[PDB]
Amino acid sequence: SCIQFTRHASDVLLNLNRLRSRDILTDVVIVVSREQFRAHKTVLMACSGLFYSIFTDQLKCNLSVINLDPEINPEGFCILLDFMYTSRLNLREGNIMAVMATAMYLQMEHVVDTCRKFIKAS
Amino acid sequence: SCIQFTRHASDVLLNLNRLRSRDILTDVVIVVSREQFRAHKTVLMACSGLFYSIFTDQLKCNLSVINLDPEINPEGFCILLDFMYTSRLNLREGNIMAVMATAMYLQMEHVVDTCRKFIKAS
Amino acid sequence: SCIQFTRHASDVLLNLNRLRSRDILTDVVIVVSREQFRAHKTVLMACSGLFYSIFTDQLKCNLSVINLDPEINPEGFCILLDFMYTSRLNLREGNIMAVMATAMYLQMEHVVDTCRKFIKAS
Amino acid sequence: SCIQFTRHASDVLLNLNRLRSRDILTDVVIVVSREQFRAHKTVLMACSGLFYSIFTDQLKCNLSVINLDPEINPEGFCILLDFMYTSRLNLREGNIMAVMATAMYLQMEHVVDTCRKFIKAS
Amino acid sequence: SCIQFTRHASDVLLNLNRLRSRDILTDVVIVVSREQFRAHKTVLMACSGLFYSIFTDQLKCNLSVINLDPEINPEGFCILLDFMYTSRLNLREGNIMAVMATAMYLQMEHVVDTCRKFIKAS
Amino acid sequence: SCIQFTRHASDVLLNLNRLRSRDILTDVVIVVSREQFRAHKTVLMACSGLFYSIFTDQLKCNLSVINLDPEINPEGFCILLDFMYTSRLNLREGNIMAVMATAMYLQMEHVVDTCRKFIKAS
Amino acid sequence: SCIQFTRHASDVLLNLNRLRSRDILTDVVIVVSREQFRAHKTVLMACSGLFYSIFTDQLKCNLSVINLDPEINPEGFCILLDFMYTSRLNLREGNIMAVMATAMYLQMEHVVDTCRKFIKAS
Amino acid sequence: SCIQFTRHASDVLLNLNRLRSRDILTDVVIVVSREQFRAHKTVLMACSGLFYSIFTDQLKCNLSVINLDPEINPEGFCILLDFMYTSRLNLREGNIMAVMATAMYLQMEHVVDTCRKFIKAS
Ligand SMILES: CNC(=O)COc1cc2cc(Nc3nc(N4C[C@H](C)C[C@H](C)C4)ncc3Cl)ccc2n(C)c1=O
Ligand SMILES: CNC(=O)COc1cc2cc(Nc3nc(N4C[C@H](C)C[C@H](C)C4)ncc3Cl)ccc2n(C)c1=O
Ligand SMILES: CNC(=O)COc1cc2cc(Nc3nc(N4C[C@H](C)C[C@H](C)C4)ncc3Cl)ccc2n(C)c1=O
Ligand SMILES: CNC(=O)COc1cc2cc(Nc3nc(N4C[C@H](C)C[C@H](C)C4)ncc3Cl)ccc2n(C)c1=O
Ligand SMILES: CNC(=O)COc1cc2cc(Nc3nc(N4C[C@H](C)C[C@H](C)C4)ncc3Cl)ccc2n(C)c1=O
Ligand SMILES: CNC(=O)COc1cc2cc(Nc3nc(N4C[C@H](C)C[C@H](C)C4)ncc3Cl)ccc2n(C)c1=O
Ligand SMILES: CNC(=O)COc1cc2cc(Nc3nc(N4C[C@H](C)C[C@H](C)C4)ncc3Cl)ccc2n(C)c1=O
Ligand SMILES: CNC(=O)COc1cc2cc(Nc3nc(N4C[C@H](C)C[C@H](C)C4)ncc3Cl)ccc2n(C)c1=O
Repeated sequence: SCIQFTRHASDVLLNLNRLRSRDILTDVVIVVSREQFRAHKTVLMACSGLFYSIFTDQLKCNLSVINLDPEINPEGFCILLDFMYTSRLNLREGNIMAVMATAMYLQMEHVVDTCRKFIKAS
Repeated sequence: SCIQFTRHASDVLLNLNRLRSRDILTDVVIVVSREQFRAHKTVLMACSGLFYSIFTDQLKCNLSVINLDPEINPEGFCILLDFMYTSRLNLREGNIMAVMATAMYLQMEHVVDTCRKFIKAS
Repeated sequence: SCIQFTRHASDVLLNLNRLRSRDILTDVVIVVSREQFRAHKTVLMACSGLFYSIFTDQLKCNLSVINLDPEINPEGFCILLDFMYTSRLNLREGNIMAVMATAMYLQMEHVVDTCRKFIKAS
Repeated sequence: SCIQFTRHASDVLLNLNRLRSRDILTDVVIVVSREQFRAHKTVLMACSGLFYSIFTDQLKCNLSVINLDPEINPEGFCILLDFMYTSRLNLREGNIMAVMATAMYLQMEHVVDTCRKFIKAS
Repeated sequence: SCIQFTRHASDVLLNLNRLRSRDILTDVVIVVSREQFRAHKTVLMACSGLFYSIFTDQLKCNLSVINLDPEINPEGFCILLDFMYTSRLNLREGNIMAVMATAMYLQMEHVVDTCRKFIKAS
Repeated sequence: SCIQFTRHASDVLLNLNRLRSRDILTDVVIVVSREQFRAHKTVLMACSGLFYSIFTDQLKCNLSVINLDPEINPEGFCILLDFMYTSRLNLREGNIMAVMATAMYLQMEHVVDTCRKFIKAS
Repeated sequence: SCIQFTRHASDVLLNLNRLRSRDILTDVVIVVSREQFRAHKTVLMACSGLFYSIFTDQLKCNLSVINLDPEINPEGFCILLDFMYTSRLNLREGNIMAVMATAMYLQMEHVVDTCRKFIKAS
Repeated sequence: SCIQFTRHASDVLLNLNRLRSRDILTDVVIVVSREQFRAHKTVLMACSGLFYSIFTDQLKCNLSVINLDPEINPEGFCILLDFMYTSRLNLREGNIMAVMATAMYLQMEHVVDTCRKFIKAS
């Protein structure tokens, strides 16, 4: 029928991370407490339900700056943003809770499920 | 060390295709002869060298409409655009040449290589 | 007698999906909770009994907007809409139930039967 | 990965033929010489390049009546219309030429190729 | 003596199906539950004993609309109507019973006999 | 796939001939010189191009009486009418010419072709 | 001495069938259950012993309507009536018994003998 | 398919001759000069074109007495009437001309043709 490229998706994500690192076409600024994170809206929606709900709304599509609640832990967010573009989650006993709570706020069900298995195994 | 998500990249690409189908955050219009194709700039760069060279240039970053040469075969382009978001390439004896030529124009080396293996095996 | 084209139907469905992706002649908008899905009435009737019962009625034939119950899970619907145009069903343990319930609401007996075999085998 | 439905496409085409027979959602009238044929625009585009080129144009999308050249043989057209919805082509020595010429006008490359093999074998 | 045309009857039936598809001289409307089916009275009598008994009666000859019992399964009827004009019966495990029961109601002894052999072999 | 009934079409034609013999639902009177022939419009169209062209016209659909040119030989017409309902053509050296000429007038190409082969072999 | 016409009798029977089909000089109506059959008294006597015994009687000669017992199967009678005028008997496993019984009632010894050989060979 | 009775037609004609000899159901009187001949209308039409043209007319159907022109030779007529019921023509040099002329008047083309071959061979 057709031909399946097993590593295509990983190559795409890698190139997207390269563009993000170089600030190419990063159309949104995420403000967490005092920190700023530039990212691509499409990747945020693809990996986050909260960002999906926000950017799906035509009233918040064109929003250049997204101000999250100051309560969200920056370490939970930046670890998760790196994971979103790399698929590698830096989960350790010192940040597991901040990450789990942030994944809950960002509606990353599979991430929360893995934080649940993490403290279940540890 | 860390945990590898084998199917994360495919889930990301699938959600990106869902956004494209729903016209969510599609910031560019590709004009091929008389046809129009809305897509995401980041995915185009991630999968195409030509689009990478174009959108890497700060002069052509913010271009909302990209007019390709009218010589480019639309079937080669739309099959390739679907493959870019799905990783499945609809290559058949009736379109192999249009696809190979378009992949050459779009600088999709692995696609051209597979078109080479296709007619080599057929 | 005559000549059977084994791959004709798949080529037809593929071209129909290409038109849907390009919003060509999509005459209906399906409203699920807050999401909108544009599709072709004929394909919906061809693959769904509920849509068949609706569009068969001359009172609901010309309805441009179909508002489904807000209870229907969007993931069940969009996975099923893609399957309707592609014949490929993305059934995984995380969405099997939403899909089974939606196929029941949409009256997709063979889909419900396959969801039954899925959890029977898993 | 996923589950392939080998007979789904045939069931879809069969239901589409059932709707056409019952005049359900047939949005176009094809006028060939003195004869009228009601069909679905999406199926016509899916199986015909000429109808694809016509209905792809936004100026001819909403055309309810398509007047073909009076030179087109009705037997070539109706045999082909039935084949489009059934995948069964009624090709016999008495109509092969009218069908081949009509498939050429309708841009049905695989049909013309089969008419070529027909007189090549007969 | 004379000359036998082996394929004449099939050509006649095919042309009759073409007229039915084009609604030419279809003088009767069959109402099954909420569905309507236009057909030719002569073909119905030729293939059905029930319709023979009905249309043989001079009181029900000129009846333009025939209302069958709402209990008759539409899939059994439409599959059988297509078979009546095509000689091809779409009998599968999912509809065998509806077809057998409808053939019994329509008095299609050979069809019922084949439904008997179907479940006997399956 | 499905089941082919090799003798269904012959059984249908036989029952149609039985109805014609019993004057059941014969909706048209064919006037040839001084003779009258009652037949079914659908069978006439199915077997004759002239009757197809006539009854296809909505102006001549509902015509209860069809007056043919008085020049048409009645033996050519009645032999052909019997053949139309029986598939058996009574072609002999004494009537071959009247039949060939009538088949030409009625546009029965295969009949004319067989009259051509008849005098070619005799 | 004289000249024997081998095919005269068949030509006579054929013309008699043509008159019967056109209702010319058919002086009797045979009522079988709810069905009516118009035929010629002379042919009935020539081929049937029962009709011979009836029409030989001067009391039943001029009877315009002959009411047979409602028990006689119409398929046995009409197949036999066609055979009487055509010499071709449509004997199949589905009607052999109705025909044999009717030939017995009509006193068609050679027909009953052939029904005996039929089930003897089958 | 079916079974052909080679001698059925001769047995029918023989029984018809037996009825004529016994004056059973002879519904017409043919008056030739001073002679009277009782026969069956159906046999006359079956073997004679003149009688066919006469009895086909509804005005002359029910005529109990048919007065032929007094010029018609009785020997030509009675020889022909016997031949009509027996298929044996008593043609001898002393009556050939009266028979040929009568067959011409009665429109018995094959009889006239045989009278032509008779004097051609003698
Ligand atoms: C390891 N990965 C994870 O943990 C991510 O899991 C999740 C991902 C996720 C993605 C999105 N983004 C989109 N969602 C849709 N759709 C709406 C979905 C509810 C159903 C689907 C049919 C369409 N379309 C387009 C985007 Cl970009 C929305 C919500 C999401 N939620 C709630 C998740 O739990
Ligand atoms: C099955 N897949 C294929 O066939 C695709 O193969 C190809 C993909 C491809 C991707 C891009 N896109 C980006 N390229 C970079 N970089 C510049 C590259 C030359 C080297 C890399 C280090 C950075 N950054 C960011 C994007 Cl989005 C550019 C050119 C490409 N060419 C030439 C390919 O042949
Ligand atoms: C993998 N595929 C599946 O699971 C789909 O299975 C089903 C498909 C399905 C399709 C339709 N659509 C039409 N149905 C008719 N007819 C009415 C049918 C009940 C019988 C048929 C004779 C005509 N006509 C025209 C359309 Cl477009 C209606 C109901 C359906 N139901 C209930 C299914 O369960
Ligand atoms: C047995 N089957 C055959 O013989 C049919 O073969 C053919 C089918 C055919 C179908 C269409 N219809 C569509 N075509 C596109 N695309 C444009 C194509 C040139 C390339 C493709 C990528 C998109 N999109 C959507 C529809 Cl509905 C257009 C032209 C076609 N031509 C030229 C064929 O020769
Ligand atoms: C694959 N085909 C099947 O399964 C169809 O089998 C059957 C066909 C069928 C046809 C008709 N239609 C006519 N029947 C007569 N006659 C009355 C018959 C009982 C006997 C016959 C001599 C005349 N005349 C004119 C028509 Cl149009 C009536 C009843 C029938 N029954 C009961 C069947 O079982
Ligand atoms: C042994 N048989 C023969 O010799 C009969 O051959 C012929 C049969 C014949 C039948 C019809 N009747 C119909 N014709 C159509 N169509 C229009 C046709 C030209 C093409 C077809 C696609 C639709 N539809 C519905 C009827 Cl009822 C019209 C013309 C015909 N001509 C010209 C023949 O030469
Ligand atoms: C294939 N053909 C068969 O199966 C038909 O076989 C039969 C034909 C048959 C015909 C008639 N009809 C006439 N019978 C006489 N005669 C009285 C006969 C008993 C003897 C004969 C000398 C005169 N005269 C005038 C007519 Cl129209 C009477 C009875 C018949 N019986 C009993 C048959 O079994
Ligand atoms: C050895 N035999 C001969 O020589 C007899 O040949 C002839 C027999 C003959 C029979 C009849 N009788 C019928 N003719 C028709 N039809 C009208 C015919 C012209 C054509 C036919 C289709 C129907 N129907 C019903 C009867 Cl009973 C009429 C005219 C005939 N002519 C002109 C003959 O030359």
